[PDB]
Amino acid sequence: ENLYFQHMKHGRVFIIKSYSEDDIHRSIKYNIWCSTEHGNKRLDAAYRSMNGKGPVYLLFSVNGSGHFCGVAEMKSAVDYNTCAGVWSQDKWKGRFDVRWIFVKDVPNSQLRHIRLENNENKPVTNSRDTQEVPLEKAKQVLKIIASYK
Repeated sequence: ENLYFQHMKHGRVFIIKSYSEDDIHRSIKYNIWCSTEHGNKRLDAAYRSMNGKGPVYLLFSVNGSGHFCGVAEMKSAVDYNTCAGVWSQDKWKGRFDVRWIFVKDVPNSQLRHIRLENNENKPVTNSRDTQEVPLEKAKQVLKIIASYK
């Protein structure tokens, strides 16, 4: 048995949807990310209120790819005044640190049965960028990602 993810009552988990394979590569290389203005605010608020008592996990997926491409932990608050033009969208304003945990493709078929009660019971695979995942469903997603081969 694998009971690791069942025993943890803190932590928050968000879906990250990227249009750009380049941005994913840059994020893995440099352990940084940036979302939209409203996405950055949502993640910043979550990281800050955690105050280090548990992780903020990011579940990454490229729009249209049909799979998740990995998992990272948020590792800093959002710095909103950084060098412009480092990403796909040249307007994107800001940067936060991440630490990539798992880099592997996980097909949407492995995950489409998990549904989000905070997003109209839609499959977790049909989420938009910075959709939060309820912790009890996030445990199920993380276990599937960690045991897929």
